[PDB]
Amino acid sequence: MWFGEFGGQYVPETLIEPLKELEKAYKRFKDDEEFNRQLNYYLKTWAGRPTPLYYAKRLTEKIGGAKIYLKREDLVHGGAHKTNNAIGQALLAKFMGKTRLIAETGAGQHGVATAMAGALLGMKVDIYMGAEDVERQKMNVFRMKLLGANVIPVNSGSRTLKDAINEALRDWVATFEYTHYLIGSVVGPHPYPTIVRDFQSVIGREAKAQILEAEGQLPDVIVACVGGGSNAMGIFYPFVNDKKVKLVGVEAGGKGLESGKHSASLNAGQVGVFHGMLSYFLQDEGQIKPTHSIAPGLDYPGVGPEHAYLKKIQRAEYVTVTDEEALKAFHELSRTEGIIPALESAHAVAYAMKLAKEMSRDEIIIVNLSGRGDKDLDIVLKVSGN
Amino acid sequence: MWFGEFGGQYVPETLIEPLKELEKAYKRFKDDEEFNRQLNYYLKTWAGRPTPLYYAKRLTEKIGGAKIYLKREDLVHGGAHKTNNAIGQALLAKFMGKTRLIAETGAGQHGVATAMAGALLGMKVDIYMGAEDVERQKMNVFRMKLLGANVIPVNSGSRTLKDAINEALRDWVATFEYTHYLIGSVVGPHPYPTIVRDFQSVIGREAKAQILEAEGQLPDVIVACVGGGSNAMGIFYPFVNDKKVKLVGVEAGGKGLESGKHSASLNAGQVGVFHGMLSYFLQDEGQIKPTHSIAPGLDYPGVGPEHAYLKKIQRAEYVTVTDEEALKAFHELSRTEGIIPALESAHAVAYAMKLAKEMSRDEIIIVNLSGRGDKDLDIVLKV
Ligand SMILES: N[C@@H](Cc1c[nH]c2ccccc12)C(=O)O
Ligand SMILES: N[C@@H](Cc1c[nH]c2ccccc12)C(=O)O
Ligand code: NA
Ligand code: NA
Repeated sequence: MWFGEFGGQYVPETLIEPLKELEKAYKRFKDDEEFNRQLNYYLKTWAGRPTPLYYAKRLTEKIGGAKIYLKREDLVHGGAHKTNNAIGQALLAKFMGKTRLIAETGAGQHGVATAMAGALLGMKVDIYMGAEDVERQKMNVFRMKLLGANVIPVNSGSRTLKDAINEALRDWVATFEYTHYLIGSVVGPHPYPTIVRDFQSVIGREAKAQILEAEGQLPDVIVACVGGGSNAMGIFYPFVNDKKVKLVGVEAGGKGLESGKHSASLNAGQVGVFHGMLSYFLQDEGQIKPTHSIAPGLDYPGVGPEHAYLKKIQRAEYVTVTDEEALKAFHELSRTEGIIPALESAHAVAYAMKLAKEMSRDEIIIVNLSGRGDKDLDIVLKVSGN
Repeated sequence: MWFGEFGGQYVPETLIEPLKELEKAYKRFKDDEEFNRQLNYYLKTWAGRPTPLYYAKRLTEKIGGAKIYLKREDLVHGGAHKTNNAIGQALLAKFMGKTRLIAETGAGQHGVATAMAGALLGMKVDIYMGAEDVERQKMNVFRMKLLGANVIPVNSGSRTLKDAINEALRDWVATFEYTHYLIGSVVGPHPYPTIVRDFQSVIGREAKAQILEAEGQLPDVIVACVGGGSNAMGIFYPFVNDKKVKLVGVEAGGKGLESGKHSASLNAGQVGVFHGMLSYFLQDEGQIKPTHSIAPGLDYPGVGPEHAYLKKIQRAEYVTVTDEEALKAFHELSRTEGIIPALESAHAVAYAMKLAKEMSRDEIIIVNLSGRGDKDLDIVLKV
C-alpha cells in the first residue's frame, strides 16, 4: 500500500469495499497459471510483444557520445505502452466476472487503450473525459467511438483529467459489482499503483534480456518520461536492484519551470493527497494548479507514489525537459532514425541526447520509447507549422 | 522476367541500363550473407518482425463458420506491410553505392515507408506524388516531410499515381548512377515484380510457421487485398506449392462494378502493356481509365503480372468487395476485436467474413491484415 511514506488509500468508506475486493482478486490471479497464460497469449498475439530494442546508431554517431538504445513500445498495438496495462486489468476484470470497464482519459490515449481491450474481451466500455480534453482530442475521441466505447464528457470542476478521475470513482462506487475501474497510470489508491507497475514491468524485463544479448552487460542509464509514471515504472522496476544502473525520470518542463506552465510535480510540486494517494502534486491554498505540456500525456498535476519514493531514497533522479526541447527531439528522431515518437517519449529522447554527449562511447543509455507520434501529428503541424 | 506470358520489360532503350544494373545487383546481394544479416537485423530491431498471427475469436464465433486468423502486418513499424519492401530495396540501394531514393506514391503510404527507410539508412529521399493525391493526403505528406523527405508534386497528365510513376521513371533514367527508384508494389518492368514479392514473402513464411504452431496444419484459404498485389504476393507466395491452400485476392469494387468507379483490374480490366509490363489494366479508345476506391492504396489501374499469371492458371481466385462492404468491415473489426484496420485491409476482412459464413468450423482462413487504420481516420471521419 505504501512506498515509504507515499501511497495509501485515501478514499471515502464507500470505496473501501471495491478496493478490498480488487486487492484480493489481484493477489489470487497475479500468479495464477491460467490468468498468466491468457495474458501472455494476448500480449503476444494481439499486442505484438515482445517489442524490439533498437540501436539508434545514426543518432548515437551524430552525438558522438554514449550509445543510445530505444525500447520500442511505439510498436505495441495501439501505439503506446498503455496497452500492456489495459490488457492486464481488463483481463483481471474478466476473471473477476465484471462485464463493464470505466476509465479516465485526458490525452485520450488511455481511453483508446481501454476501448481496444474492452472490445477484445467483449466488455462494455465507458470513458470519462474532461470537456476541455474532449475538445482538444477529437481524433482520440473518434478512435474510442470506432472501438465501441462511450465517451462521457465531464463538465464539473476544471473539466480536465483530475475531474474525470473524480467522476470515474463516483461511478465505480455505484457500479463496482459489475464494473472495473481501469486506471491509466501508477496512481490512485492502493492497489492501483502496484498493479499498473506490475503490468508494465514486462517492458524492463524484455529490455534487460535484450540489452544483455546486444551488449553483454547492463546499461549505464535508463531514461523514461514521467506523466503519472507507468512507462517509467515498467522499464525501471526490473533494474531497481541492479545498483549500478542509473534511473532517470523526465518530467514536462513545458514553457519553462519559472513560467508556471509545466507539469513537473516531482521537480516543483509539494506533498499532497488527491485521487486517493499521498504523493507530489502541483498546487497553490491546497488547490490543484493548472498544468501544461505540449505532450498531452504529461499533463497531470501529480505523479505516482512509487516515483516520489524512488526520488526520496535517491534511487532515481528526476529531471525536466521543455516543450521546445521535446519538439526538437521529435523532429530529430524522425529525420535521423525514421521513427516518429510520441511527444511524451520525445521528452526522454531529448534528455538522453543531452546526457549522451557527456558520456563516453562505451557507455549505454536505454530510452523508453513509450509511444509513436501519429496521434501528435495535428499538434506538431499547428505548433511547428507546415 | 515473365510469369507465364505476363510481366516482361517493355521500356525505352534509356531504361535498359538501369534495369540491367539493378538486376545484376539483385542477383549478387539477394543471397549475400552480409546483405541478409543487415536485412534481418533492421527487420527485427527497427521494423518489429515477426508480426504475430492473431486468432479473431469473437469475430469467428459471431459469424459461426470458419476460424479467422489475422496476419498482423498492421504492427510493423509504419503501420503497413510496405515497410518490408522499403527496407529491403533501400538496403539494396545502399549495397549498390546509391545515396538517393526516389519513389512514386498515391495514397502516401509508400511515400512514408520510403521516407522512413531512407531516414534509417541516411539517404536522400525525393517522393513523386500526383498533385491530386497531394491535396487528399495532407497528413501522409506531413509525415514524409517530418522524416526528411521532399515531396515533388506531379502536375502532368491526370496528376495521380500513374503520372507519378512516369515522372519517377524519367528522373531515374537521368540519375541512376547515384539513385535507386524504390517502386511501391509488384509492378513495373522486370526485375521489380520479383524483387518486391521476394521482400514481402517474409509475411507468408512467418504466417506458415505460425499457423502450423497454432492449428497444426496449413490453412484452407488465405485472403488478401490486391491493389498492385504486394501484400497478397508476400503472403501467397510461400503457399503456392501447397496445393490444398486456396489463395484469394480481393480487389476494390468501389461504387460497384457496374458503376464505372472501381479499381478491379483483374476482374474487369483488359490485358495491355503499361509501366513496362504486360498485365491487366483498366482502359476506356485504349487509354488508361480513371480509378477509384475508398481505400486509397487500392486505386492503381493495373495489377502485378504475377497475379495475372496466378489467375490465368487458376491457382488463385480474384473477387471484389465494394467501398460499402469494406467500410462495414472496418467498423466490425474495430468493435469486435479492438483492431482498427486499414481500409485496404478491410476489403480482405470483408470477404473473409462472407467466406467464413459458408465454411466449416474446423476450416481456417488467414487474412493478411496489411495495415492499421490510423492513417484513414480523417477520411472515415469526413464521411
Ligand atoms: N492523460 C493521459 C495519461 C493518463 C491517463 N490516466 C492518467 C492518470 C494520471 C496521469 C496520467 C494519466 C491519457 O489519458 O492518455
Ligand atoms: N498508392 C499507394 C500504393 C502504391 C504505391 N505504388 C504503387 C504501384 C502500384 C499500385 C499501388 C501502389 C501508396 O502510394 O502508398
Ligand atoms: Na505531473
Ligand atoms: Na487495380
